[PDB]
Amino acid sequence: GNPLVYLDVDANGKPLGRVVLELKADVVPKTAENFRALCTGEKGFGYKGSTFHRVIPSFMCQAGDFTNHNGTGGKSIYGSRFPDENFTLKHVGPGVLSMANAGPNTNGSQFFICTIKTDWLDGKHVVFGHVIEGMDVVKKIESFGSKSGRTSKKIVITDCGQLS
Ligand SMILES: CSc1ccccc1[C@H]1CCCN1C(=O)CNC(=O)NCc1ccc(N)cc1
Repeated sequence: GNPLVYLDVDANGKPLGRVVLELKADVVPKTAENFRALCTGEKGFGYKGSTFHRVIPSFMCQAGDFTNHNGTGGKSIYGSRFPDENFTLKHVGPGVLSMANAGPNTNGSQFFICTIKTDWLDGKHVVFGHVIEGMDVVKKIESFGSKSGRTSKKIVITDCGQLS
């Protein structure tokens, strides 16, 4: 079946809790596999110890830049970038997990979790999963954001991996 992966999140060193995600490998196997491997760190690099660098309330929480820590970096398990796999899943509501990008066919490692229906991103960002458990943790992260994206606390993925 589809992989389940987790992110354990801290804010200013204080544990917020765990987010569990289903990766829709049945629909986007290449994109799901990239995220899964970056969660386990099995290639020698990954999300562990990286941060949520842009958080905008009533929009999304963005993370995954483990190279530059500012939204300019990250890489995939395939190379620096890989193509948009398909746009079959939509941004249907809160909890949707989607690839951040810098235009068509520039997927790397950066991702976001939506806190509302962001239907205007349909066809532009590849949706590849959703939150199974821990929307309360997501809502906490959201609360530390601002209109500009700057966080008022340092939000760290302290651990991550695969559950099944
Ligand atoms: C103000 S944030 C924003 C605004 C309009 C549309 C999209 C967004 C944010 C959250 C939804 C995801 N997103 C972006 O992807 C904005 N782009 C980037 O942050 N690009 C930086 C970047 C991303 C991926 C890669 N591989 C390299 C650089």
